[PDB]
Amino acid sequence: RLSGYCGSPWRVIGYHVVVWMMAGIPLLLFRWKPLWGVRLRLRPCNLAHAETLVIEIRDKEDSSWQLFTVQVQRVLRYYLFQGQRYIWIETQQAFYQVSLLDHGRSCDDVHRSRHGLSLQDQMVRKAIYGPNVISIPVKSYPQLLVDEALNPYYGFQAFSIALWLADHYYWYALCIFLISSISICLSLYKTRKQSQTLRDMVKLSMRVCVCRPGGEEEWVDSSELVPGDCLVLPQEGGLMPCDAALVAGECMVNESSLTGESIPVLKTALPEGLGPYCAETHRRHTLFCGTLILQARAYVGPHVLAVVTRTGFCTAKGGLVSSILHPRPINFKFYKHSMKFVAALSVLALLGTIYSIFILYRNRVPLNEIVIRALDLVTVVVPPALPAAMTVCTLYAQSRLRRQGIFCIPLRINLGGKLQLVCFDKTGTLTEDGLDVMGVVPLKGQAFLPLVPEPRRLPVGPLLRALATCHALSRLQDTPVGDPMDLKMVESTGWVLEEEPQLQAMEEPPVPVSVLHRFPFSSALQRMSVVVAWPGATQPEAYVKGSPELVAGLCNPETVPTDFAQMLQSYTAAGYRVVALASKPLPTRDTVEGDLSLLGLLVMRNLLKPQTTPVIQALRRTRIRAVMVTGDNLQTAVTVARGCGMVAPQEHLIIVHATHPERGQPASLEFEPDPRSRHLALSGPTFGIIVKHFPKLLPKVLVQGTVFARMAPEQKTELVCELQKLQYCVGMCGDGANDCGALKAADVGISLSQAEASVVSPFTSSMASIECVPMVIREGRCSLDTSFSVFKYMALYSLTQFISVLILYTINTNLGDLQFLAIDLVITTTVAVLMSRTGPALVLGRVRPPGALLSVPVLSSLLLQMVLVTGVQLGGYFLTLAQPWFVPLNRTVAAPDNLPNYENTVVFSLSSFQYLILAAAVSKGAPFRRPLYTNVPFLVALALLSSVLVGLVLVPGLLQGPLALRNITDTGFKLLLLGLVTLNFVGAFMLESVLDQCLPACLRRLRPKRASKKRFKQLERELAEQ
Repeated sequence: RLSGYCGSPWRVIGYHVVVWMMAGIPLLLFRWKPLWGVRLRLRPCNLAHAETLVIEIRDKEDSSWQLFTVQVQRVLRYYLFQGQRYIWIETQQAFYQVSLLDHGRSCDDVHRSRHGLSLQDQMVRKAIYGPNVISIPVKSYPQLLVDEALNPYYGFQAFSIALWLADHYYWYALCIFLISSISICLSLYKTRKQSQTLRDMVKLSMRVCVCRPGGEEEWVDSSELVPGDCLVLPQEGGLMPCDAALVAGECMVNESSLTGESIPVLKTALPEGLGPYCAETHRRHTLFCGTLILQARAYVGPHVLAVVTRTGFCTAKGGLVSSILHPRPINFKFYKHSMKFVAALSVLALLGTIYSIFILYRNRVPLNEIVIRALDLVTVVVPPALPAAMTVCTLYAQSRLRRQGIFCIPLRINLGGKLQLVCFDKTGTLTEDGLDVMGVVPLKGQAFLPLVPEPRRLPVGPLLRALATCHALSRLQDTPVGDPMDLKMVESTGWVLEEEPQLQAMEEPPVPVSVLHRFPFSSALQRMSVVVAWPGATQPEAYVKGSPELVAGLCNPETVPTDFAQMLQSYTAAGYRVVALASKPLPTRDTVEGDLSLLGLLVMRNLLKPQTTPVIQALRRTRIRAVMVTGDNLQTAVTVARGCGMVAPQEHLIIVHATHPERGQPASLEFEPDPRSRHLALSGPTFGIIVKHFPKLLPKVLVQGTVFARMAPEQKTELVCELQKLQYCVGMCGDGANDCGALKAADVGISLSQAEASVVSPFTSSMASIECVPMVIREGRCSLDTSFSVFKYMALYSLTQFISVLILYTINTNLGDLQFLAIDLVITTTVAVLMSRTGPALVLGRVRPPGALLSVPVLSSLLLQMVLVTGVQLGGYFLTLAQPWFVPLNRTVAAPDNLPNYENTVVFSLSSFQYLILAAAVSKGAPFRRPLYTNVPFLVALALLSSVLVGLVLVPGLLQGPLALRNITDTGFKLLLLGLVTLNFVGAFMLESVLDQCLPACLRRLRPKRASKKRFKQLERELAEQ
C-alpha cells in the first residue's frame, strides 16, 4: 500500500477563485468515485515543491485524506495526519519519518552520559514533536450537529416536510419534524457517549521535577518534557508522565491496568557500552506511561532518574488507542446484499404509484392536482421513522452490558453472529491462580536414586538457600506479594525478608544468605537466574530455574539421570506440573547460563475449576470446534480434556523430534497411515517449522489441530493470521500478559482478570470465570435477530401503508391529517422502541442463526402475508351492499372535508388492527428470545393499545368531534367487524405456526447444491482419502 505525494502549492490568482461559489455542491460526489473530476476541486497537477495542499493518488489504496497548512515559524515543514508526525528533510525531497534517523539506534556514548541539554533553542525540539500531551480532537455540539446533517435520508425527510407544508397539511409536517428532532438527539447522544467515555483515559498533566546541567533543579509542568531530557522519580512515589529508560539501578514497575496481569515484574537497567538497542530489548529495560512505581534501589549516591525516549502518538500507550476513531481494519462484512430487495420494493412501489395516478387521472379529474397527490403517494417509501427506529435497537441492547457482563466500551459486537470456533488458555482460565505445594525431590547425597518426594523443611543444604532466594516478591509495609507461584515457594520455607536491609534473608540456621542480582520471570526465556552469596563463601554461587525441557540441554550432558524421561513424565500422567533446579559455583550476562548442573526437581498442583466442565460440555453441543493454545510441557492436558470430555473417545498427537533436515514426522498413538479421524495435538517447536515447511500440509493439518505445547507467544499472531486467511472465525480467552498480542486485529477474543474501563481491548467482564463466554454468545445471538425483526416490521408496515393509500384513492376522497398521526405516533415508534427491550433466551440455540438477508423463504413468507392481508378483508366494498347506506357525494368538493364518508371510517378503523396484528406476528419466535409475554412493558403497552382501540369500534361517546368519527346506523353492524378482526387474529397465528416449518426447505430436499465455502471441501477430501 503506497501512493505518491503530488500536489499544487498555490496555483491560485485566482482569478476564478470565486466563480465556483455558485457551482454545484460537489463534496458528496468526491466521497465516492472521485474520478468524476476530483482534480478540478483546486487540485491541479504540479510538482512537489512546497506543496500547501498534499494529496495521495491512492494507487494501491481505496481511501484518501487531505491535510493542509501551517507549519510553526532551517525551517522544516510538518503536518499532522491521523496522529502521526512527519518532518521535512533538507538533504532529500518530500518529508521523512519522525525521530531524526533514530529508528532505535543512536550514539550511546553521549546518550549514556546524559549531562542535561543546555537549552539549545528548545523551540526546534518542540516543533518536531509538539507538546507532550495526548488530546483526542473533540467537536462542539453545533459542530457535531451540522456535520451529521449531510445524510441523504435527512435531506429527503426535509423535502417531505416541505411538501407536506406546501400541500396545506402542516400537522404531518410537525410530526415529521419531531421525528427528525428525536433522531438528531439520539444520534448526538450516541456520538457523545463513546467520546466522553474514552476521554477519561486521557491522563491530566501534573507538575514534575526535571534536572538541568550544572546542578540546577527546577520544577516544570509535564508539557515541557521532551524525549532525551532529564527526569527524576518523584520522592520514589507517584506516577510517570511518559515512557523512559532507567539509567542505572533496579526499579519495580507494574502494568496491571495497561497490559493485563497485575503481578509486578522486576526491572533492571539496560546494559552499558554495548551498542544500539532495538524494540525487542526495550521490554527488558523500558518503562511504561501511566504506571505506579513501588520502589527503586539507590545503589549510587544521586537519586534514581530516567530519560524519556518516546512521546506523542508514537508511544506504546498511544498505539492501542490509535485504533479508536478511524476503524482499522475496515468492517469485515458490508451490507450490500439488500440491493435486490430494495430494487424489488422500488419497482413494486413505482408500479402501484403509476396504477394509482392513472386511476386518479381517469374520471376526468383535473390534471393540475395529480402531481401533488402522486408525490404524497410516493413519499410513503421511506417514512421518517426508519433511521431513528433502526438505530436504537443496538443502543437499547447495550444497556444490558452495564448490568450483566461483559463490560465493553460498540459496533463490532455483531461480528460474532456467525462465529464457528472458540479457543481457551490453560494458564489461568482452567486452573486457579494460586498453586498448591505437592512435594519436592532432591538430587544430592544419592547419585540418581529417587529417594522420597515430599514437601518438608527438615532437610538443609544448597536446596534450602536456592528455594529461599529464588523469587520476585515485593513488599510495602505488609506481607510479600507478587506471582502466586513465587509466594507459594517462599512460604514453604517460612523465611521472611525485612529491613543490605533488602537482600538478606532471615532465620538461617547454617549461615545467612544474601543476594547479588535479581531478574524477572519473563516468559520469553521461560527461565530466570539469580546469584546467591553468603559471608565466608569461597566464591558466589549462581542458580537458574526454568522448564525442565531446556535446562538439560544447556547443562552438563553427563549429569542428568539416564531415566530422566521417566522421572519427568511420571507426574505428567497425573496432570501435575514439574520444574527443575540447577546450581554451579561460578568463580569471580549470558555467560552465567553455561555448563550448569541440575540440582533437583519440584512438582506443583494445578487444580481445575469445578465450574469449567459443565459450561464446556453445554457449549460443546452447538457443533463448534474448540482448540487450546498454551506453552506448557508435553501433553499435561489429558486430564483437562477428560474433565471436559474433548478427546474422551480417542486422542493422538505428533512426534516432537524434528531436528533433522528430513523432518520425518510420523504420527504417534499416545496411549500406519494418518487418517486424522481422531483429535490431533501439535507442538510449539514443530509448529514453528511445519508452518513454512511442506505448506501443502498446512491447510489439512491446521483444521485438526487442537492443542499446542511449548509454543512461544510470537506464534499466536501468526496462528490467528493463518486462521483468518483460512476464512475461519475464532475467539480466544486471555488471562496473562502474553495474550493481547493477537487481540489487535485478528480477530476477536476474551480476557480474564481485567480492571474496569479497559481500553486495551473491548473486554471484559469483572467475574474471574470462563462463564462469560456463554453469556456473550447468547446475548450476541439474541441481538443479531433484532435487525432482521425490525427490517421485517418496517417492510410490512410500508407495504400495508402503500396498499391502504392506493386503494383509498379509488375516488376523490382523501384521508385527513390527524388520521395519519393516530398511527404514525403510537403504532410505529412505540412498538419499535418496545421490541428493543427483549432479552436472551435461557436455552442455548441448537442451530446457528440465519445466514443473511434477503433469502427466498423470508420473501415467500412476507409476500404470502401481504397477499393474505390484501385478500378477503377488503369486503368493505362488497358486503356493505347488504346493509343500508347512501353513496358518498363523489366529486362534490375533492377535499378532506368529506367527514361522513362510509369507506374512510371502516378502512381507518381496520388499519390500526392490521398494523398491530402484523407487528405482533412478525416478532413471533420461539428461539433466540423468550416469548412475547416475558416483557412487562410490552404487555402493558399492548394492553392499553387494545383498550383504547376497541373503544372506537364500540358505540362512540362524547368528545368524538376531533376524531371525525361517524355513528353507525345499526349497532349490530359491528358483528362483521369483530368477526373479520378475530378471523385475522386467528389466521395470523395459524399461518405463522406452519410457515416457520421447513416447507421452504422441504420442497427442495432433493438438493443438488454443493457449497464448499473453503470449509467443507477440506473435510470431504480428508474423509474420502483415508
